[PDB]
Amino acid sequence: SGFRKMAFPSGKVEGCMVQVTCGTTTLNGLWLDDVVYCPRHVICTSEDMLNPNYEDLLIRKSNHNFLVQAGNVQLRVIGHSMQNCVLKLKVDTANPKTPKYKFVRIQPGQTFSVLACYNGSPSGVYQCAMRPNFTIKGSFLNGSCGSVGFNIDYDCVSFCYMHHMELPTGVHAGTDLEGNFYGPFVDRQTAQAAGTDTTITVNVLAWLYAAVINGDRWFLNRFTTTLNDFNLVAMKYNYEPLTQDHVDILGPLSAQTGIAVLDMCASLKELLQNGMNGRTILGSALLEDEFTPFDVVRQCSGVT
Amino acid sequence: SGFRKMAFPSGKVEGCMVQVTCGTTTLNGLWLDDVVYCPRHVICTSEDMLNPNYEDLLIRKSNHNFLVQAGNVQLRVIGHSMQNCVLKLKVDTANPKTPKYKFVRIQPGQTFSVLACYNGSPSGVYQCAMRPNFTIKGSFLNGSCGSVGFNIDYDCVSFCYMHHMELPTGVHAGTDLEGNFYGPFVDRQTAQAAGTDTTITVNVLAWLYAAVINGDRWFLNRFTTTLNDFNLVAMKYNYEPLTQDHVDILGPLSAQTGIAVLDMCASLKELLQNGMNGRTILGSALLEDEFTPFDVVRQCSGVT
Repeated sequence: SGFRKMAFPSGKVEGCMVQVTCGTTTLNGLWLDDVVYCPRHVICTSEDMLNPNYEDLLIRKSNHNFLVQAGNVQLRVIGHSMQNCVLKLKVDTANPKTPKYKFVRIQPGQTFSVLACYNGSPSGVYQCAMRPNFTIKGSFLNGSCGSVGFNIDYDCVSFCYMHHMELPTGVHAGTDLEGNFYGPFVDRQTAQAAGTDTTITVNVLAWLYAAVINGDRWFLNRFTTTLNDFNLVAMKYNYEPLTQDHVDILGPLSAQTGIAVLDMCASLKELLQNGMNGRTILGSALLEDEFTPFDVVRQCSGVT
Repeated sequence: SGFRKMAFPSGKVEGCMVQVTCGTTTLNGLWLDDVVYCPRHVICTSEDMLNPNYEDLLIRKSNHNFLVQAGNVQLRVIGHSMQNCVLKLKVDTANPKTPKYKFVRIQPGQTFSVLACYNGSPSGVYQCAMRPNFTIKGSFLNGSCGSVGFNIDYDCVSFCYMHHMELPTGVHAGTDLEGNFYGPFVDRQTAQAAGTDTTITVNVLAWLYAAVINGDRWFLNRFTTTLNDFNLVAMKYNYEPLTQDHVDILGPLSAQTGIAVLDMCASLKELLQNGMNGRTILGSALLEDEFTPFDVVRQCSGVT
């Protein structure tokens, strides 16, 4: 029993982290096969970041200006190219620790593990969600850029995120591993405000199912609702609309607990309208939305 | 910026996890040098667990009855001994991935990372604290026994916990790596009730300092207090007493923020007496107590 905010084991990703230095900027790179992926803003001074022209800045850079260090050993850069907002540094050595991997672009509400790195060295691992406004709420200090987000399916690492930016509001923005930002953000130090950080309704419902499985049941009530009725209340509380697709995804948790998805929606509706009244659910005073239905099934079944 | 519940990178520990089978019981082992450490209840049927005599049960066990598998390769057991509540299986091969390590016995309030494992295979990593009642609130299903808790200091893994037991209340009990239970618990399926789960005051204070560093300041007030006055309120709210030792440990966070420890105690006192009034601190509606002062400094400075 028990239900924890749980990250994927980080070993396979730790084996991929390198240090990338260009001039006075040091950040992290991801070494897969004979390519090191890093934020293209490695080429920028903090002055450059105010209004960078990346193509023009890159003209002044050669392979030998990109210093790539894997532990205490230097990698030889034999080529470089810009793909969207990432640099791809071709090196002369294939990473011997390259895991099976994919690059995936996740949707808002999807969770992933972040391995926070400084100077190519892992400091910690935590679980995140892609927010409905395409930010993440991470823990990233100067030097953490190029830290990556990932899911693991048995032995295949799916890389979904690379850290680039902190907004003036202290929330985080980055790219997939093809260098495309999540949401409308750009790698420029400018007025970038996030939209509404809505709650990921399907994730809250999953986590209420996790609570029932684990013996926290006080919030179950005698009511049901409809998707349309629930969605009026969701809208009022800045929750994401619930779709039949979400109801379908929750079906296995519904089956296991014998609680119809719409009954659990009616419990959530009362919690929104009534509050927690100083009670907790799985040790939380607010409704947790950074567990997907897949996460709840995985953790409640002990997948490795 | 940002502050996350962060586990140590798990790679060094992943390299140590093995499967241990005795008869029909499979659980996890920790392979360091040529010794595999596992809960001695690997020798028990669920029937045995009601009233086990471990010495008597062990007489019927030989080296060849302990099946140790590291990935898909079998290890040869050349000896076995019982130390307190753990078995030490001597194997003929030193773990080639053995990290620098220590065995430490932590105090209540100390945090650590758990690598949850099933069948010798890591499923996830999360952060825990040793509760003041010597339980932990983990996420452990059948098969998770022998999963370990650890801290890392640069490249040295300090192992502090091995998972043994779930109490009927769904909280967790285990041993240090010398096989001594934390608290009064035993490896027997019997009435074992935990004492009061008090809040780790020094950890809450650390986390309020983390909040200030990260821009969450609404709870700072115009008041101060004394240790004796604060401690009357702590006692009323089932918080651990604060000692001058705790004040000393918080000194660096006091220095960095310019908030005297006793001023932060006065903020905590008002939060206890007034509640959160539906507000959050670092995304939490309750006061977090699973960050040590060392954890806050580490995460706020980006140690690797």
